[PDB]
Order: sequence, then C-alpha cells, then structure tokens
Amino acid sequence: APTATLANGDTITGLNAIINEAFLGIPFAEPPVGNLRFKDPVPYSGSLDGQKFTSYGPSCMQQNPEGTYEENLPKAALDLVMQSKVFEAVSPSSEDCLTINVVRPPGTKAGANLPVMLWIFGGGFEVGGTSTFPPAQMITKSIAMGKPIIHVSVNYRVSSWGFLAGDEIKAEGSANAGLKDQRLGMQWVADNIAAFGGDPTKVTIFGESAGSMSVMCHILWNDGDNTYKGKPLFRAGIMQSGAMVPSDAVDGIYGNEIFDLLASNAGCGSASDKLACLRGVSSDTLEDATNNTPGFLAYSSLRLSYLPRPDGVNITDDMYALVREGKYANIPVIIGDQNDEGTFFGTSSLNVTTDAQAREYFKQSFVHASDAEIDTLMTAYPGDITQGSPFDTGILNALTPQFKRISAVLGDLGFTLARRYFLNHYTGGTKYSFLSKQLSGLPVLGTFHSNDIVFQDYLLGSGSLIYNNAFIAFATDLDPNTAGLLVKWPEYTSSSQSGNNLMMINALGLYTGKDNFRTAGYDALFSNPPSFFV
Ligand SMILES: *[C@@H]1O[C@H](CO)[C@@H](O[C@@H]2O[C@H](CO)[C@@H](O)[C@H](O)[C@H]2NC(C)=O)[C@H](O)[C@H]1NC(C)=O
Ligand SMILES: *[P@@](=O)(CCCCCC)O[C@H]1C[C@@H](C)CC[C@@H]1C(C)C
Ligand SMILES: *[C@@H]1O[C@H](CO)[C@@H](O)[C@H](O)[C@H]1NC(C)=O
Ligand SMILES: [Ca+2]
Ligand SMILES: [Ca+2]
Repeated sequence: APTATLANGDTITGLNAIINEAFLGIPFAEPPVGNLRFKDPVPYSGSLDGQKFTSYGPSCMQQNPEGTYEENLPKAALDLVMQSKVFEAVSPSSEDCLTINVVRPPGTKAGANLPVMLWIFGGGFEVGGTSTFPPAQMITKSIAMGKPIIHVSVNYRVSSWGFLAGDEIKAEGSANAGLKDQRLGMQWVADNIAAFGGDPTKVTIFGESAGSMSVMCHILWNDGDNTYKGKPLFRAGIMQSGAMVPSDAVDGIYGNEIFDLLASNAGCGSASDKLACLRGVSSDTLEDATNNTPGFLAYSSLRLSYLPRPDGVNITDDMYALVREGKYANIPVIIGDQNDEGTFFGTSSLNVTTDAQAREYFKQSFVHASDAEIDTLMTAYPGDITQGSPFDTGILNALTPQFKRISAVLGDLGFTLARRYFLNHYTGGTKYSFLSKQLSGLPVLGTFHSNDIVFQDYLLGSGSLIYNNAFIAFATDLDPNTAGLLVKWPEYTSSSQSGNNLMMINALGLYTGKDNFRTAGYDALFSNPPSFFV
C-alpha cells in the first residue's frame, strides 16, 4: 500500500504497520563483495521500480565480541551461539548488507517536508544492525507531540569488513570504509527523502556509543565541510555516549599489527600483497580470521581492533586537534552520557586485582603513555573503592579491588570527560548536554552504557522525556526546550561557567546540575590527549 517514487523514477512499495508506514531494506550501494571488499561504497546502480520493501535486510558480517587469538569459554560459547542455525535465522548477516530503512507517521505523503532523524547504530565498530533499534516509540511520541518526524536508519560495514587499517589500506585510499557507507546513505537521503515526505534540509544525525562517535566523525569529516551538491548534509547532531575517537593514524602501529594478525589468520601471511590475498578468501575464512583478533569485550577492551582512524584525507588529523583547530561543521548539538559508562568494559579485566597489575594493564593499553602520565592517571583515579564506578556506591560493587577504578578510567577517557573536552573547545553552534543517573542503585553496572536505548526504543521512563521528547523538539526546532518539559534545559557554554549547565535525569524525573566532577582525571587524561590514543 505505502508507495514512493524515487529520484530516478522508480516507484517502490512499503509496508503499512498501522501505527507507521515503513520501507525496509532499500539497497543504497552496490554489494561490497569480492574485489569491492574493504573499498569505498559504490552508489547503487539498478532499478527498484516495482519492488516491495517490507523487511529489514541482513546486517553486515558480525565479529564475536569475545573474539581473540586466545582460546576461552566466553569466546567458545558466543561462537557456538553466533554460528547456530537459529541465530543465523533470527539475525541474518551478510557482506551484501548496505541497505537503508525509511519509517514514517501513517498518512505521510510526498511534500510533507517533515524533519528527518537519521539513526547510526552503535556496536563497538564490530557488531550491530539497524533492525534492533525499533523507531516506533520515537515516531508515535512525535505525532502525539504534534511534531511528527521521519526516522531513517543506515546499515554500514563493521569490524574488519568496515574498518581495516594499516599501510596497505592507507596507500590504497580505503580507510574507514564503514564511515563512508554511512556518508553515502546520507547522500541518498538528500537525493530521495522528499519522495517519502521528509525535508532534506531538516536532517538531524544521531547515534549511541559507536554511532555517537560516528556522528562526531561526521562533524569532523572533510575538515568540517558537510555539503553535498552545495547544501549541508545535516543541520544538527545528537550524540548519546561518545565524542571524538582517541585513535592513532590508519598506518599507525596498532592499525598495522592488527592488519598483519588478520592476514596470518586468513592464510595470507606469505602473500606479497596481503590486501589482494584478503579479497580472495571466502567469507567463512575471513569471518574466522576476524574472530581470532580481539573483540570489544575481550581483555583488550577499549584498545579496539577496528575503529575510525585519522587518514590524512577525509579525517585529516588527530580528532582532538581538529576540534581544537576549529575544523568541524558549525551546527547546534546535544551530547550526553550515562553516569557509569565504563562498568561494561571493566568486566573485561577482572583478573587485574592489584595496583601493580592495574599499572601494567594501563601500560599495555596506552602504548604512548609515559610512566609519569601513568602515575598521574593512577593518582587521579585512586584504588579507593569508594571513588570508582558505579559512582557514589561506597564500598559496594567490589568485584575486585580494581573494577571500580578501571571502570572509572575507561568510561571517562572514552566518553564522559571526552565529551567535556569537546564542549570546551567547540564553538560551531549552541550546545546542550545531559548526564543520566536514572538507574542509580543498579548493582554492578549502575546507570550503564546502553540503558538509554531501552528508554528510547523499548520501555518508557523518566529518561524517555529526553531520549524521545527532547530529541524530537531539537530535530524539529533546533531547541529541546520547545518540548514543553517542566525543567528548562540550559545552554552549555563552558565547564567553568557559573550555574547549572547540565540537564540531569533520575528515576523520578529531570533536574539540572554542573559539569565540574572529576577535574583531576580530566587533566590527567586530556592535558596531552595523544598520550592515551589506541
Ligand atoms: C589477564 O588475562 C589476559 C588474557 O589472557 C592475560 O593476557 C594474556 O596473557 C597470555 C599469556 O601470557 C598472552 O599470550 C596474551 O598475549 C595476553 N593477552 C592479551 C590480550 O594481552 C593477562 O596477562 C592476565 N592478567 C593478569 C593480571 O593476570
Ligand atoms: P558502543 O557501540 C562501544 C564504543 C567503544 C569505542 C572505543 C574507542 O557500545 C555499546 C553499544 C550498545 C548499542 C550495546 C552495548 C555496547 C557496550 C557498552 C557493551
Ligand atoms: C575524501 O576526500 C577526498 C579529497 O578531499 C574527496 O574528494 C572525497 O570525495 C572524500 N570522501 C568522502 C566520502 O567524502
Ligand atoms: Ca605489515
Ligand atoms: Ca572552522
């Protein structure tokens, strides 16, 4: 029933889900298979005329989050699960996965010109798909608010398939393939969304975790030039847990070690041209070799095997330097965090129980950090269990004498304080920041990383006021205050500003606070950002 005529004259049919109309699985690029592997996406050249788009297509190949060159139970078990016919059935994945999904309010028509919210999923740049982030909660609330929006989601390559680095990839001009996938989808939205009733000039990009860092990367792309055919690709961005990526260049030391490890694993350790050898191995072999490099939940943790890295061409430099140097798109932004962002990552090093061990783990993790810096870091984040994350839980959650400490460091460097650094240097437009404490008291994890996904897509809670309502008003009017919330969200100018600069959330509701916590950790970490790059 639902129909749309694209920018090339093709008329496609979607699905009527009663509460919304959706067009799922629209191919936006030519399948990145064979010799197209690891390469930039090629625009989809073909005809969709007469086709129905009523189901999500498969996700891109996934990597075992517990993957590693080592052997163990978590790895073995997840592999058992991931290769199961039942898993392969409920959650299909493939190298041919570059599709886009359009979901809208019922009765929407071409010319409606509704604001567009483009979702970029998070999955540690190693797993993930669009199908697991239902847009219905957001769409329904938008209608109820009288501020209807259209939800767009894009599949992008993850893990080795989307983020392979090293000397060969650099020389070839193929770095950050997964981000390029996201970029093409944006371009597809500019060219076709009007046919669906969206306004290509009212696009707000948003993601969580890896998707959020992806949003920051888009703000930094091509030194801030976000135009396509003369017009900006998006008027705003919402970053849920994640800002700049703390990483070395594509041809840096870890980018290359990982490339070589994967090559040995696929049986290309002897190839004169390892990259050409990698294009020739079957999907099985490649999936296997990849599952034998660390996953984001493995001991390596934050020191990820695959993630966005500066390439000197599309992301021209260290991401912290670009932000300092003003090389970003000038747009209004919302960027927030959950109180306890690092408790998940802290679960990866529960065999680290003494301070001597904590010092070596950090040393292993941050190869560019001097002993002085490691020592400053370990003073800024003391062993005192009352000081760590879950924050403000006293002597509880002492899985080990280092869990709370390690959880505090990782969540701050990767998200929470990284956000403050951005906020303190960004002048491209109005800023709004939030800190959630909605799940205070939840054992072991606290107000954990990802909980916002629940309250944005699955259940309603005090947080939904922000994750849905406030986010909908911002995409529509560029001011979250138009949502008519009882607590006015203050503009964030600086972390040193007087007065509350943070919207906050607790189980009962909203309130405002200050972004002045853990200042010693901020300076321990960000006085010279490159000391803690991976
Ligand atoms: C905690 O566990 C990790 C993971 O096994 C240990 O690190 C591995 O140790 C083996 C044996 O020495 C090495 O071959 C691997 O290279 C290490 N893995 C990684 C990912 O680095 C680590 O030594 C243990 N830590 C403590 C404090 O016991
Ligand atoms: P994000 O996608 C992790 C990004 C790590 C960046 C380091 C440079 O992680 C969460 C994604 C979410 C959708 C589910 C759970 C994930 C972890 C917090 C476990
Ligand atoms: C990457 O950079 C080059 C050089 O500026 C540019 O021509 C190319 O179009 C960029 N890629 C993307 C996806 O924007
Ligand atoms: Ca090499
Ligand atoms: Ca500038």
